[PDB]
Amino acid sequence: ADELVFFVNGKKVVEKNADPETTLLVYLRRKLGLCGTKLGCGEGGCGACTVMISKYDRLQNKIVHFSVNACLAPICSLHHVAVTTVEGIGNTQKLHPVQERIARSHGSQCGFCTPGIVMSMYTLLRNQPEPTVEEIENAFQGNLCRCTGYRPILQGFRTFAKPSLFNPEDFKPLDPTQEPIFPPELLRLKDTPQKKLRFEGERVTWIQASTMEELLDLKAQHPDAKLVVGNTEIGIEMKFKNMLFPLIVCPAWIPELNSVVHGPEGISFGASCPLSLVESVLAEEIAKLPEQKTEVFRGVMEQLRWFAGKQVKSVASIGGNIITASPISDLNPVFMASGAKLTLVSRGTRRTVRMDHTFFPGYRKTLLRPEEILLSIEIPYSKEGEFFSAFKQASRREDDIAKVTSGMRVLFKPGTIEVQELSLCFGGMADRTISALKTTPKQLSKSWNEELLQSVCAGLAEELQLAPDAPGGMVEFRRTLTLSFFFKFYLTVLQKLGRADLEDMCGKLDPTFASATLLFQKDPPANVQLFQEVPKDQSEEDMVGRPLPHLAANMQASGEAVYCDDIPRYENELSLRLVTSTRAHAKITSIDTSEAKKVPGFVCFLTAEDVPNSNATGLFNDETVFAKDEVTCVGHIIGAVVADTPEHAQRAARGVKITYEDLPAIITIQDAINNNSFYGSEIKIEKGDLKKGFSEADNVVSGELYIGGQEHFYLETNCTIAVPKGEAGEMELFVSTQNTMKTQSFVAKMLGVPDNRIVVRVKRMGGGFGGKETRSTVVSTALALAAHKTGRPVRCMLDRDEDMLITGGRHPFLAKYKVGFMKTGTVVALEVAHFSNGGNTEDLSRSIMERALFHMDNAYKIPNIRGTGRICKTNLPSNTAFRGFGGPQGMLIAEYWMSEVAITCGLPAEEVRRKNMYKEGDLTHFNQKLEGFTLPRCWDECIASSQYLARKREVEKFNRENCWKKRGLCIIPTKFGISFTLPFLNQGGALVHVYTDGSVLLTHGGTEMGQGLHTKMVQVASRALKIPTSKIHISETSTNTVPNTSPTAASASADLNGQGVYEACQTILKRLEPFKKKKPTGPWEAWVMDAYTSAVSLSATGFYKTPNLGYSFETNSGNPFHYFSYGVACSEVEIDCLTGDHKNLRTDIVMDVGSSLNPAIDIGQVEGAFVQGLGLFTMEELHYSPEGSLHTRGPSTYKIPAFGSIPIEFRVSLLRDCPNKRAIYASKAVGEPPLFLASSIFFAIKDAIRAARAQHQLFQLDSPATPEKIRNACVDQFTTLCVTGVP
Amino acid sequence: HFYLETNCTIAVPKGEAGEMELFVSTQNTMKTQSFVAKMLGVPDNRIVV
Ligand SMILES: Cc1cc2nc3c(=O)[nH]c(=O)nc-3n(C[C@H](O)[C@H](O)[C@H](O)COP(=O)(O)OP(=O)(O)OC[C@H]3O[C@@H](n4cnc5c(N)ncnc54)[C@H](O)[C@@H]3O)c2cc1C
Ligand SMILES: O=c1[nH]c(=O)c2[nH]c(=O)[nH]c2[nH]1
Ligand code: FES
Ligand code: FES
Repeated sequence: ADELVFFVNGKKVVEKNADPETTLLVYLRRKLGLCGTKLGCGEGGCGACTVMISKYDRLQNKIVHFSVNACLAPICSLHHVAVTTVEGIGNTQKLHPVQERIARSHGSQCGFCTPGIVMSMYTLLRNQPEPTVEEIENAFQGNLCRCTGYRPILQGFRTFAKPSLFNPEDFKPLDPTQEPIFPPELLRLKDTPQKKLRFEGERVTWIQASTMEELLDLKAQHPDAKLVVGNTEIGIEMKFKNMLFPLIVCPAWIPELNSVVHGPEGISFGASCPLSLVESVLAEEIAKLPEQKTEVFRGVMEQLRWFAGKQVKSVASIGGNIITASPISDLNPVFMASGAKLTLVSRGTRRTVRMDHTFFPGYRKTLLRPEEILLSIEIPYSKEGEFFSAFKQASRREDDIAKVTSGMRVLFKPGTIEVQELSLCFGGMADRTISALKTTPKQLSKSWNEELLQSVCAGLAEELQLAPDAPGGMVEFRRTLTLSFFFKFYLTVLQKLGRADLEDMCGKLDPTFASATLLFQKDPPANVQLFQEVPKDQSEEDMVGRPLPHLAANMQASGEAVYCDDIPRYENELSLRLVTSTRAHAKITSIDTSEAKKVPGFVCFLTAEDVPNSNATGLFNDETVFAKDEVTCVGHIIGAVVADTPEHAQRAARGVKITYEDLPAIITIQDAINNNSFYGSEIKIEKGDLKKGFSEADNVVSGELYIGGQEHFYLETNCTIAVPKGEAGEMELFVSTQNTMKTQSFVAKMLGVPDNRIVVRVKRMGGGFGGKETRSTVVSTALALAAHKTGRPVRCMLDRDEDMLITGGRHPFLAKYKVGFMKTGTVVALEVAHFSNGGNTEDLSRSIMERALFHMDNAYKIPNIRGTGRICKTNLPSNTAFRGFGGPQGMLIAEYWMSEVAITCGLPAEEVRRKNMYKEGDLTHFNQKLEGFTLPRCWDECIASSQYLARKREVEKFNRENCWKKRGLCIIPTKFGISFTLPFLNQGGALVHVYTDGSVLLTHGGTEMGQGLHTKMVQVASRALKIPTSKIHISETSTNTVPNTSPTAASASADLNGQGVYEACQTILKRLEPFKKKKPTGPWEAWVMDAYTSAVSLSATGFYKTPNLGYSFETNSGNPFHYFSYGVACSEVEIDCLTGDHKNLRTDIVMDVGSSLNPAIDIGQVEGAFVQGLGLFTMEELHYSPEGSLHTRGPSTYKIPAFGSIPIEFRVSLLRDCPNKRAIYASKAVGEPPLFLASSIFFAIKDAIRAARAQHQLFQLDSPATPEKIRNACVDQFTTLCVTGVP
Repeated sequence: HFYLETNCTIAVPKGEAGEMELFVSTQNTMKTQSFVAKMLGVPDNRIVV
């Protein structure tokens, strides 16, 4: 047959024309309208699309439940399953316990990741109603959150395992009998045989094979037929590498491919067995068998720990990993090292082979005949005297791709330490899984000793060569890991020989080496959140300073919260796809749309010619709407395809052929320096006498620092819907933007209509972080144009790869410093030259450099100082605002030379920082006076609560007692100036209505992006009006309610909009006063109705401007900032000197947020900002080709912090008794200032590296301090052999 | 009356907090809002006409 039949939230779906290219995510959202399930990446790395599948498993004979990525699940694989989405488990009328707890524990900020995380936790509970803490963490290996810093999610969910921010005693208990029935029809159908099915789409035919005979017959007659089991590789090939397999066969149903059989030599798994099943089977075997027999099983398990997450492992098959034959397979090295036995079949044939180097003859090839399939793999029992290790080092532990991965096996002659067999196999060192076949033969009959160690390392260094040009780079690191992994195996086998009672023959392990061989384990988290209770006397209805949950948290947990692309399509709505430059700098010689036009549903291709009025856009009017004559970066938008559906728009975009003639490209900061290519002139702040300071200085240190940029990775990408109204040029846009005003202005200028025709509406964003302050408009303008031209609504949401390529990021910085200082650590002179890479338009680049210069002091009084900045103009995507806006880059440079001062003086870093710190009343280098300077309080509190001094003693002891792991510890302060650097942007407006039922509709210029701005404004309005928050509502942000709004940026939006709201409320109260006087007790509703029937206006605007701002670079005078934020963080790390991996052991933060408007939201901002900083300085790296093409375009390669990344002990205190009388209700801004405090981790790492270097001098550590950079800096016997040589 | 356009309403539920937006051929936005809000039992502030 040919109908596809499945269930969704208990409702039967019958699809009569299933297309094999249709994903479950698209089917749920676009066909069924269930938009709780989100698109975050389309490549399995984010979990935002997580749903649960239930089925009756014929082989285990029972109902099973597992999680999947809907973005990679073909609907054609789902016949006779039952899907559950976030909508299926609960809603705001009756929240599931999972939904309730994540909301109430402040686990949801922007909300875009919340459904997927809910479904991960929900699936766990359906499988294990009483999970462990570890099981809970493990449920989320495949889920990302960019806002929360993960802490609150795990803390809320810990309640399921085994003053306060939330109260777990009010959480309703779980009743598992109340979960949805497994669809009774499906149980009835488990008693009918499966028949073969065929589904035909636009391009692809899918056969769901029911028997082995059908599969073999098919592959005999049609060897082209592409096997799909999990689709976790094929889905990537199709979506990202434009590969089309017109015939697909799915064999998942076939019993022989799903069998597990225990044999004498090992356990045989059907090739279609999911990795989840391999894991559960091997775990039971390992628990029950002798250790001597499970060495290989434990190797596989160790790799599967770090293999994707639960969603991928539920459907990814063991045979699929093998045949995919990726160079970076984590399993094939283990299978090759252990000689695992593979059975291959075709119609009428059967052969068995042992995986060895022959199995993989070439890039992504096996020795399978085209008509052959893999039936089974036998993973072997280990023998007496046979030992096994497996290793993986990546950029991040959880859900990442191996840089190097390995399986290692040794067999000893019985009763000896003499080698009978030795196998070292590697991924990530060639275009296939390889064996070190030259090195290992030579060690046969040798004893396991130092000479074998040295011989194998010399062999590996020669045998596993990498060309300077090898894909992925990091050749020194990768080579170093092969030797380092072998060292670990060498030491591990010594220990294993030990436990076999042969310690006399091979050494005992030196106890300072034992930590080298430990398998990773973190430890259960311990968290502390400290904040100040409001006064005893405060009304219970006054929520200012109380930890009120985000007003939309319940709806976010339930998937009812509406983001742009969740808005239903009009019946006549069209889809837009942007077409971008594949050259960094080139002339457009021609455009050929001939193939585009043949795609069904194609409407038109828009280019510069179609722009009605002006093609000049961007904040400084130096950008094109659409390229004209030349392209100036890879990612430069040339045009936009308009089609009926996003699929057809994508296909048509591929048929737009562009011909180019290259022009000289300027890529790097050095390129731009050499070509004098800059945005405007040098910016400079200077004070005192540099000549004099350097002459007075006992010591002078010079150096440079490079700081990599950063992708925002808002979980919701850029999105616009433009709705033309058909009259008078009127158009309404629904946009994920922090900047309604510029969106409106830019659309209006492009169309050539007045601003009064264009309305921009923002309900909420799934994150922004500065990325949607300006760069959102490159989508909005294109969609507006399409809508105008067609007279039809048009929509575009970027795919993650498009968004990462087009919209830019944080500015990379290169700095050259020279610092003068006394032997006491007192700094007397500093000169810093900053360079940033701005890319191909000015955008905010100059203002970012100004803030970096304003923060080049960090917390330190420096009497003689000079900083300069230059913004490089390059052929790269334009970089823009990212939370911190140049602050983090400025301050990291300051801390970097400060670290070298302390080292050079031989004084404790904390004493050097402390004695250079500003004091109350000092002037900054830009002559602003520091009043209400709480930094010393933050410092003293942090030093004391973190027990910094005693912890220094423990770090020193650890470092003396361990050779191959080291700890480091650092405490870092910060000062962060609050207000836009452009004075007039420090303004905000509100509009309030009171309706005659007493209910209040509030709006302001600020946009909700997960920071809890609307929540705070409601708290504010409720205090100002003296009514419960329940009577006040904010529905959205719009240009036609509050005009001329600044972007929601500069951490200032609650300050500005708070005042605006407060003033609007004061006007209403003034009007109600006479009614209050006449009816002093009679309720609010009676005053309102009395005012109304007296014809008194119940609508008011409110407005605020920050007073007394305006700095001059010419005179180094005037205040850029209204006040400053302050905080301190102390962090401890433990590095792996052999791999570059590290654990974040503990972080303690004390943050001055004034009198917090909402301590729950403010702690959440501290934690979220801190963890983005942690990413910036230690994990997140973008790579570009020499020709300026971004390689890094999804979560597979761009590694943001994961649940497993965060400090194990994570303590956050908000400073007590520090009212800030010049912001709303004595609060301070919080969004950006905490981010730089994650430098504490960077400097703790730097400390640990210094200890490692003393073990095996102002060494260079650039940002980010990734495993590559950490490992490479830990110079030893192994790095020496890999960088050039001398054996 | 024989208005050439008869009575007509489009009601668009927003799925959040009882929020609803109505496109109406009416001389009386206020009473439309009131009457909808009262029928549903939500505050006036959720209902836009
Ligand atoms: C987010 C993410 C993270 C990942 N992480 C990792 C990781 O850490 N390590 C790792 O090694 N991989 C990783 N992968 C790769 C992928 O998950 C594995 O390769 C998985 O095992 C592929 O299995 P599948 O059943 O989904 O294969 P499919 O995609 O269905 O098929 C893959 C290939 O195998 C073929 N095939 C399948 N079964 C057979 C058979 N019996 N005989 C012949 N050919 C067959 C198909 O024709 C196809 O060529 C990751 C993928 C994703 C999306
Ligand atoms: O001074 C600032 N101006 C901005 O426009 C902005 N944007 C941002 O994210 N931070 C800041 N800071
Ligand atoms: S959208 Fe499916 S994993 Fe990201
Ligand atoms: S709350 Fe998790 S991505 Fe925003």
